[PDB]
Parts: sequence; structure tokens; C-alpha cells
Amino acid sequence: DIQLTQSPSSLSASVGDRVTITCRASQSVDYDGDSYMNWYQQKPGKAPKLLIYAASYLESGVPSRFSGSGSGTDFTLTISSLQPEDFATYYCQQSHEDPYTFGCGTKVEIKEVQLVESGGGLVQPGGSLRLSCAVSGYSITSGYSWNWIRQAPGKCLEWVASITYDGSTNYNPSVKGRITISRDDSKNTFYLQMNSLRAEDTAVYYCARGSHYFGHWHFAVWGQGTLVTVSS
Repeated sequence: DIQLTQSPSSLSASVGDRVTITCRASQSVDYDGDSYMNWYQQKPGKAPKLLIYAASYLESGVPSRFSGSGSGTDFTLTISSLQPEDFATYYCQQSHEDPYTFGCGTKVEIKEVQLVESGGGLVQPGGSLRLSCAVSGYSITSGYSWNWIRQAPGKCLEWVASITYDGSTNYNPSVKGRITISRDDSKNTFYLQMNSLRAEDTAVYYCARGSHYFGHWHFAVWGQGTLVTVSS
């Protein structure tokens, strides 16, 4: 399990300043001359947004003031000139091998396809949950893979499960045995079934689509997230 160390964990800067964030990986994420490191931006209340994939490639629509660099175990995200709209939390993520892992984020404080989750709510410990991600504006059969990713309260992002276009499923060993992912083409929906829930399963659960390119396991499209609360 590749672990990612993000530094600093938070920082204050002024508009117009250069900002640099570093990500250290506990193991190389290089493969065939490329580095499978990705950067996301998350504003409060919203799902993460993909900024960078394969260490240095800009996602479409991302402003040129964002740049990524590095290789091996050592990676950097640079904002050349901080703008007001850049106050957010920034996450690195490796897509070199499963389980795909995220850093715990850098909070930067200053001075068409749509995915809709349902099925969350308050459950008792030991109970079960079923989440659905309805895909609209896009055929579920067109996607390379569909994923569930959860965000524990005030904590790091955790990839949980995936199903590819050929039906192959994959789970994070942190949850495996209590979790099933499934797909329904005729309803353009996929599902997460959760059983024997524990308190550490309390989180916002996101659905997200994988990519056909550049190692697949970075996530350009996310749902709104649904809150699962396991309490008494």
C-alpha cells in the first residue's frame, strides 16, 4: 500500500504569491517513463476536481498557473500566481497500483455527464447500506471504470471499489469482504452494497469515473457525495 506524505498540511498566502506543495510517495509511482501522480482541488462542500494527471499533464480547462513536476517518489504542485478562486484543499493521488491512495491534503487559506449518489443516511453499527450512482448525460457503458471513494470526517480520501467496463471488480483490502460493487446497464446506474458497518465507515461517499488514458485510475468526473453516518 503506497502511502503519500503531503507537505505542508496547511498554509496561508496572499493573492499573487507563488505557492508550492510537495507530495512524497512511500514507493515509486514511475512506470514506462511516466509518473502516475495526480493532483486534485477541493473547495468546501464540493467534490474534488482533477487538475493534473501523470505528474505534469494539465486537465482540460485548468488554468496554466497550475503546474506539476517530479518523478519517482517526489512530486510538486506549483501555483505560479495565487488567485482568489484558488483557496481550497489540494490532494495528491497515485494511480500506479491498487489500492489507489490519496495524500491527506494541503489546505491553502488565502490571507454533459453528471453523477448523482443516493442511499446514504444514518445507520446503526452492524447494519447495512446500499448506495446508487445514477449516471446522466452519458452512457454507463462508455466509461472505462466506475468507482466509489469515501472521505472520512476531516480526514483523507480513500478509494474503496471499482468496476471496469468488462465487469471486473476490485476492492480496497481495508474494506474487502464487507463490500460489493455492481453495475446495471439498463438503468445507467452502479451500486455499492455495504454490510456490517462499523463507526470508521462514517464518511461522505463519492462515485467517480475512471479514464481510458494514462493509466486509467485518475478521476475526472465525480458525483456530489452522500453522507453515511454510522452511530447509535
